[PDB]
Amino acid sequence: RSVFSERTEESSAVQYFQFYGYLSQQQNMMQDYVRTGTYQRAILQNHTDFKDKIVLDVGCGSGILSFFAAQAGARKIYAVEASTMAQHAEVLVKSNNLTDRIVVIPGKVEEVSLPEQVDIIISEPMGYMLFNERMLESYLHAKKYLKPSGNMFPTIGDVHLAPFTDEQLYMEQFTKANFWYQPSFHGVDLSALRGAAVDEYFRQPVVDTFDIRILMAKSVKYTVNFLEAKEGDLHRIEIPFKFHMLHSGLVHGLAFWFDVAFIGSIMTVWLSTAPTEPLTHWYQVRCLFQSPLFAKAGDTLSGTCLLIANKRQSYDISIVAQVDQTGSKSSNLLDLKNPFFRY
Amino acid sequence: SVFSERTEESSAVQYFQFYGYLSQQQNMMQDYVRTGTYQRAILQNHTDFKDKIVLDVGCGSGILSFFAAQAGARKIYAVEASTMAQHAEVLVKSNNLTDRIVVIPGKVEEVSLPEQVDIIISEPMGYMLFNERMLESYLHAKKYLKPSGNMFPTIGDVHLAPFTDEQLYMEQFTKANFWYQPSFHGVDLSALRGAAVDEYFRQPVVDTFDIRILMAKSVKYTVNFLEAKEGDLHRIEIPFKFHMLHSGLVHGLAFWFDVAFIGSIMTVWLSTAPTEPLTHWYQVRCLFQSPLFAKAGDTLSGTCLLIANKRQSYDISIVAQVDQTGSKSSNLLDLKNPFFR
Amino acid sequence: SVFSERTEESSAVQYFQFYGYLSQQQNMMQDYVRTGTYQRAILQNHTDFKDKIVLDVGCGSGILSFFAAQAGARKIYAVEASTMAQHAEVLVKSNNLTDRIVVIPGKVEEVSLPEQVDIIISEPMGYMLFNERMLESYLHAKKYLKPSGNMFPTIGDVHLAPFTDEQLYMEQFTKANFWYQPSFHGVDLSALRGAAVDEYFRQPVVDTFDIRILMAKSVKYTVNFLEAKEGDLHRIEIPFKFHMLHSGLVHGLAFWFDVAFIGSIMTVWLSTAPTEPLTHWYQVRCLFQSPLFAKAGDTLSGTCLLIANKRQSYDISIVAQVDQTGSKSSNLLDLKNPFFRYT
Amino acid sequence: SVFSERTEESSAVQYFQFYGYLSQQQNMMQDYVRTGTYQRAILQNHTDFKDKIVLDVGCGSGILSFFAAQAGARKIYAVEASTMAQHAEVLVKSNNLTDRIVVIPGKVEEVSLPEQVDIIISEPMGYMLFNERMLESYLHAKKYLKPSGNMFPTIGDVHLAPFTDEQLYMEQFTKANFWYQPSFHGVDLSALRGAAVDEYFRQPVVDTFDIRILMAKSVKYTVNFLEAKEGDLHRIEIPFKFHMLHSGLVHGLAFWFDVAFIGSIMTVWLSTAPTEPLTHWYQVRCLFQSPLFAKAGDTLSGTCLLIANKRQSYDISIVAQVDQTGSKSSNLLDLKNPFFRYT
Ligand SMILES: COCn1cc(CN(CC[C@@H](N)C(=O)O)C[C@H]2O[C@@H](n3cnc4c(N)ncnc43)[C@H](O)[C@@H]2O)c(N)nc1=O
Ligand SMILES: COCn1cc(CN(CC[C@@H](N)C(=O)O)C[C@H]2O[C@@H](n3cnc4c(N)ncnc43)[C@H](O)[C@@H]2O)c(N)nc1=O
Ligand SMILES: Nc1ncnc2c1ncn2[C@@H]1O[C@H](CSCC[C@H]([NH3+])C(=O)O)[C@@H](O)[C@H]1O
Ligand SMILES: Nc1ncnc2c1ncn2[C@@H]1O[C@H](CSCC[C@H]([NH3+])C(=O)O)[C@@H](O)[C@H]1O
Repeated sequence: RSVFSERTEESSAVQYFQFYGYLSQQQNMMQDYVRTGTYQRAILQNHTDFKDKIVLDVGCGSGILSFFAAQAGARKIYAVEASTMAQHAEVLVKSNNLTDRIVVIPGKVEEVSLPEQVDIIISEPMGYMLFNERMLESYLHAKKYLKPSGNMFPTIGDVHLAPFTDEQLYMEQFTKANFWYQPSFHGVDLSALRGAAVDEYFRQPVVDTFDIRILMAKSVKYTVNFLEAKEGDLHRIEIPFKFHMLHSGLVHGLAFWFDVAFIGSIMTVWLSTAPTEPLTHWYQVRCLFQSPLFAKAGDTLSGTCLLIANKRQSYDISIVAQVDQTGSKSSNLLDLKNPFFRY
Repeated sequence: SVFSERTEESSAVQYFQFYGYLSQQQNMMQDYVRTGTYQRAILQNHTDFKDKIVLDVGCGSGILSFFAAQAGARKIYAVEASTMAQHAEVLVKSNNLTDRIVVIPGKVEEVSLPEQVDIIISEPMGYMLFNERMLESYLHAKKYLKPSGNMFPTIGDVHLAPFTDEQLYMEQFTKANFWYQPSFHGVDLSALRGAAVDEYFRQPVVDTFDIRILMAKSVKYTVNFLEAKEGDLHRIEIPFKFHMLHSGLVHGLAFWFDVAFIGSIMTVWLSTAPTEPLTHWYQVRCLFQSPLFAKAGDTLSGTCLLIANKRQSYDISIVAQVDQTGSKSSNLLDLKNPFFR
Repeated sequence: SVFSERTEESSAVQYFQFYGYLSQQQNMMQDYVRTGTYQRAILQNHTDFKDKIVLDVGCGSGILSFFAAQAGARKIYAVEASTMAQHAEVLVKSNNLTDRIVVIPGKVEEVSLPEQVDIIISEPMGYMLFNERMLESYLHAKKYLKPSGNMFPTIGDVHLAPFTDEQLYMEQFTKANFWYQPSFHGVDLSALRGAAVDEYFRQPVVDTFDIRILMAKSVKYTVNFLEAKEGDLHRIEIPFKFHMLHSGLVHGLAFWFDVAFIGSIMTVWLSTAPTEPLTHWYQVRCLFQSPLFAKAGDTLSGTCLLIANKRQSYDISIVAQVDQTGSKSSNLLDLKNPFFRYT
Repeated sequence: SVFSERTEESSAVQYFQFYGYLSQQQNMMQDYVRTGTYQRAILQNHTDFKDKIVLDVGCGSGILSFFAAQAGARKIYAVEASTMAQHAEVLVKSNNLTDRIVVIPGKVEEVSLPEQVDIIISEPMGYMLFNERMLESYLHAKKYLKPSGNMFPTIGDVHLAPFTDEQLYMEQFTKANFWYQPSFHGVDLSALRGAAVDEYFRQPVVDTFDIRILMAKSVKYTVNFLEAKEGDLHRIEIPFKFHMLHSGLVHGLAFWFDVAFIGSIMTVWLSTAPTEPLTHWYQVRCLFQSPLFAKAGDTLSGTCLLIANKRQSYDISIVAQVDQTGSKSSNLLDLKNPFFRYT
């Protein structure tokens, strides 16, 4: 089998590539000006990294990044795409008179064969919390086509996590779960399922944005170097943390966001999804605790955020956190595949 | 005596100690709606007092007896069980009414009066009207009432109505979920979560609210003090059938009460409804542990059962259902330990 | 099984995961019209349930089976294919009804019932009535129905009506014209504008509307669940002849549906019509690619052909013409991927 | 028993009913300073608990016994007189510590413990430290303490200090002057004005205040729980001689208290001082009937005599004089019925 199939449930792959086969979704990604513009800036301002070079675009979709590479003077670009969007990319390559420079290769990057090794790999494989969709693994897998001296755009990825307080959000989810608390819904006693319901709602990472004032400690950083990492490194991601609490209050969970860096020869360009930066279509992600932890300012909040890759192109998240001064511990399970889009 | 038989000593001690404080008397006296309405009911029905023999059940500072004196009563027996009776006597003397107000120290169930009275005055209303169980003392005092004599107040109406207030609900649920946490300073409290919910939701909420939270016109339960007997208040069964005017979550039942002084010249009402100026009685709300969903036009039916206990209060049982769907709620409350919000 | 042959693995997995969530069951349960009307239909026809054998096809949380129990059913077989079946089992135990409700995990096409039933209950309706193809499971279950048996619901009416909505129509070109720009970050996107238009118009629109946009009395197509077979729903041909009540441009066809519970005591209706309180089904509108002009009194005639596909949905083919002018329009829609427009 | 001999039954009923409420236990438990400092004192002195026999006097919810268990205690006898004992028993079971914690329902003066203990833990402090008279139970429990055994807390300090607060003083007369009107609804109430003043001044005021109202360093009275007998708390005579730091009118005495946990590893202090974060004990102020003028450098001397009564509280007798001027004032207060002024 291919590396993709061996790690991916068929149902998930079918659904996944059907999602990206729609022009409306491509439009949605393209209209994220921060993203699209920052990519174009990272590529054009490092034009020497592309000038007369061989390029691989992993998961090119409509092909916009391959066009940026073409603008930067790349002589040959292999644009790999597994969804049917590949046909639409071909249309744009012809209508933009770039048939001699951009070559669409339909299929999964783990299964196609490229005619030659490339000087640089470009891609946008970041999902929610950076790791959702497991496309970073495809990105890393594609390094089998990278020359020894090769480069990756983006080059590194930073995941930031920080504790937050937000009673409204907490109560908003708790209210949804308490439906299953009723002893007589149309005469039916549902309460025996309330535990299972709370679990289910709190299993949902919350995707949306927020005021930075809800953050109770400076973030902890976890970095993935795309030039150095291997695929298998992402099957199990262990992020330890030790927060020094800047404010007193209830910690309702952990907030996540990510930065990527295009480390080019001319300059390094950053693409950030932090809540201190303009909103992107990645927003930010929050994992709620079923029971918040009370912490005093100056306390230490320690524990681990554990990501286990599953066959549905996503991760099982286990977060365990503890207030060191009191031993108050919280353990939580989340399913990154199924988030709650709150925005 | 009837009083001691139905009352635990500990409760009685705490109860009469409470009313022995001048500050509390000041509190009741500075409720202007209450005091003014009482004075109005007595003075505008002055003929019901003119040259009459009066009994004041639980006179406290004696203010109602002074109102009776202002209206021309010939002799007023002011019975008071707390030490406040001493202070009432001081005021009787300093107001030169020794010939018209006679203070009787002791419980109305135990003291001896020299004669029968033409009219009984008292202010025995508690939270939900019935808290403190003083209405029974008031009814008990009718053994001193001449056959056609009168009662001030004459009747009392308890009003019930369903309400929606998720803020209140979640405010209490938040308090109970403290006992939900699996690691408080490392200790798992969750096994007590149920007991915590029960305790918190047993508490009637005393406070006021905007009338728009009411989802149906109130149902009325009436006690006629002229006809009622003491024993009638031992077990109070209030059936209700609400016709829902609004759709939404019913979080519980709101209670308040009116009393009427049905005098010969006019009927004067004293009201604690949320549509009227606030009194020191406020209003009382009983929460359901789980709210009931109802659409407008539905009927909410059930029973409110009040059982008198030896702690001078009531055990409250509320059973309610949305008839159209069978959605049912049952709740037990302890009027003894309310939440003053 | 009959189910597996008519359903792609990929679609079935996503489908039963969807219904495995308590929140989704809750969403259906909190539709008061839906749930209350089912309860009302069952309880007010208690003679159809008193001491009877009942089958609940796709019981979900088990709510309809509890309604059957409230009506006095002797035995209810509650069949459920998703993982919700266990939660249903929990509720049966905690409601002390284990001696009357038997939860059978699995597809109704694959499980075996120990005996024949007197009545079948189910809520198999999707958008436009037919979406999700669960009506076929409902009909398939009649192999367990006594010759005497009844179906709750008994019949289903799909209503079609022509509408005018200039804003909805123009919205499609407004969204698609994103691609009609010669230099999006230096890329000429215009060659995909046509494909983007096609994509938007293939989407049935889910939401509600003011009834004044309807330009003719609806045409009705009826399925009698007592008489129909599974195969009858593989190819559904709905001819129509609308007599225009208003003059104007016809932008497409609006769809909604009613079902009726024809019991021994009374008939109870559940309607999702735009004249009734909103339900979670809303209404569905299929646009014409080219609007048709009609004067009041003119006739709009044609056909709506629904062809079942293995993605548990239908390919919708609509052809319409104004008989007085001969001016014609078409459209092909994919009911599996509707556009949820409601806000 | 010793308890009944010193306690009126009505008061005892009221007292244990109060602590039978989960809300009251929660009130004490959510005091982070109190609870955190107990936990800290116990855990940081783990050698005082490891494999030891512990007695928890008035365990309430059992929170301190769990701390003793966290510190490695071999066996903990948790004695509790109210109905909270059953709830503590539940938590012991649900926290799997039935082999380490034994809940004993009943009064510590009445129950039978099987063996002597190495250390006694308790939180028996009331307002002004001594209110509720539970410290005597704590000391009484030493009949179960091995010689050389320890007490947590080990000592208790009550602090007294003179204060100025013109607002607080005038307030008593503002409230009592309600009665000083010749026609309240036609009634001359003035004859009760003196009695009203007396009543207000007998009430110790419970609430907090700005430390700038304090006019001299506090005088400290220390009870060593390892050395003291219960009978030592029946008549507590606190002489004082304040060296005035500020000039002005002294309106009364402010009270607060500290306890110290003197362990083998370290001493941990729990303070309810007005210089520390607020606790549920707040502080207590007792007024003089007549304020005393004092110049900075003067000495204010006298006595605070606390006399235990059968209502689980004290009659407070304060006599004070400005030594340089001979100006004298006194007050007699009823600690059982304090005025909760805090807002
Ligand atoms: C929705 O929110 C934004 N977003 C975007 C992306 C990236 N996108 C699209 C980017 C691309 N269209 C462009 O324009 O750069 C993924 C694209 O890559 C394709 N793809 C994925 N795994 C593949 C594989 N093994 N082999 C070949 N192609 C593969 C897939 O079909 C898409 O066309 C993401 N990872 N998470 C997100 O949340
Ligand atoms: C929370 O709100 C306050 N509140 C106030 C009152 C009224 N007050 C004073 C009434 C009168 N002094 C006036 O001034 O109106 C009651 C007075 O009645 C006395 N009393 C009670 N049972 C007695 C008995 N068997 N024998 C003799 N005296 C008895 C008791 O000692 C008080 O002094 C009330 N009934 N319900 C309330 O809720
Ligand atoms: N062929 C099938 N066999 C068994 N269950 C099915 C089948 N097709 C759909 N279902 C289930 O049928 C349910 C339809 S949703 C209706 C749920 C529930 N009866 C209620 O009235 O609230 C979903 O829970 C599906 O998982
Ligand atoms: N003589 C006594 N014997 C047993 N328990 C008592 C006695 N006097 C008071 N108590 C209880 O002691 C507790 C004091 S409150 C402290 C509770 C708990 N140890 C904590 O630290 O949170 C209350 O639960 C009282 O009921």
